[PDB]
Amino acid sequence: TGCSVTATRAEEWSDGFNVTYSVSGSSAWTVNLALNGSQTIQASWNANVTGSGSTRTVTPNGSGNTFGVTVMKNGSSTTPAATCAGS
Repeated sequence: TGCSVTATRAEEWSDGFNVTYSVSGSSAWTVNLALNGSQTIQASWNANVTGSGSTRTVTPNGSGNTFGVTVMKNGSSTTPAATCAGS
């Protein structure tokens, strides 16, 4: 009982990068995304993620263990942090 979410860099440009976190081990998992600096969430897919501060609750739609969102670099091309928990 322990989801294993992972992070990775998919697309990228002089404005933001499409991060692609891959979850494997369980379907009912939750990956709390945490942008860095003033970064923000421009878009997402493969999972219902939302929020309004420095983190967004991500969730699997049923078969999209791996999600992907546009990290608004906003002066930061570093990948965000993501953690998961069994619940």
